Amino acid sequence: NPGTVDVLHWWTSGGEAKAVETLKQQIQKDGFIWKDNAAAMTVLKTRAISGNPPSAAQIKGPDIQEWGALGLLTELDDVAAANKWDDLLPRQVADIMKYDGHYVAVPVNIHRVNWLWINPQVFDKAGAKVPTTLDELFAAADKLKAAGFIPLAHGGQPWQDSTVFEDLVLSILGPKGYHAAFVDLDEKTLTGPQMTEAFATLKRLGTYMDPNRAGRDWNIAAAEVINGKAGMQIMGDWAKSEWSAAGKVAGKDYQCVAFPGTQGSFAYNIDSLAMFKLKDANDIKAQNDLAKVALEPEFQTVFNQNKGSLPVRQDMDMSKFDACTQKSAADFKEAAKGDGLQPSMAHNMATTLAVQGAIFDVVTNFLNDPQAEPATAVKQLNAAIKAAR
Repeated sequence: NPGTVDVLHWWTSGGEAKAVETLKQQIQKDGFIWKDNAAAMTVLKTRAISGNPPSAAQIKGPDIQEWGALGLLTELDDVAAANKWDDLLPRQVADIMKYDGHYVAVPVNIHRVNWLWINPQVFDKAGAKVPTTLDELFAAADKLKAAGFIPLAHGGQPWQDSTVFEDLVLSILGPKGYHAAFVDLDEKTLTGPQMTEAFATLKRLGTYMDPNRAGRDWNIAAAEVINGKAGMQIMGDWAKSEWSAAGKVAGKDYQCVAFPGTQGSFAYNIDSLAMFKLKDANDIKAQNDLAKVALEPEFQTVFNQNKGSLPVRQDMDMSKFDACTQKSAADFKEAAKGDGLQPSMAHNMATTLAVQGAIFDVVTNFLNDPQAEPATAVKQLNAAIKAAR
């Protein structure tokens, strides 16, 4: 009986279908059966713990280490050697894929989180300049306001709040303090005056957001920019897909600039499929075939074209990709070369879930409260983090 590929993942859009289909096609030509699925992580766990895991699952960042440590993941040495993954993947990406020095997951895309989306026609009408610094970001918001535009499109969800916060941390503290703060959980960075400046800046910036925004999805904030009611939105590169879907084109209709002050840094969000230890010979053959094909050109191309992220392979033709994706790629290369390449904490690359929730709680509770003291906020940040660990 032939080997089966059971993948648990959340890629449910039509756009994502075209990529998932090439993956399916090939597995099938290679002699294997394909199965598919779309809280669920609890049920995944009990299945694994009782010896019925799926072949693979969308599991990312530090979470991967937990599943490794429990001994639930398989080691992909053979396929990683056959297909030369250490040569293919940037070192910092490869390391996140490994538990105790062995590949246990396959990376699938690299998002950029630290972008600012601008509507050039709206800026033009307001007489605002596209910002390169936080000072200039505020001058830009003043102009949008004076001209009757929502300066900043923002949604009211804690993950969005912290995507703004972390941008501001990356801007003010730089990539190394960002790293000490959010990867290392370094007390004296978290309570330092520089983090105090990030919170006060967050509060100011809050005053250029729409005050009735509680509970609003990111794309609704994206629509505000796309429809000419706001000038900007602070959001990852997943936002490109609303611009495309509404028929808009880079440069002509919108502009992706690095978040002001963070030029040189790349805050990354890398999605990945974790490969489970299995019991069946033929299912293991299919599992290897999946891990290989997922890292091959065809899938890495299609998947990331129809998603707005970068491919994880170093050897790919970036000409085959869109304008912001080519900028993103040069920016990744620049960052990787030095200190700039940093894991997003809003997007689950920097810390454990519980620690991330602590930061969210602090950040959101602060943004919501216009009396909040930034000196008090840095103390809670640190205290709350220590208590989630």
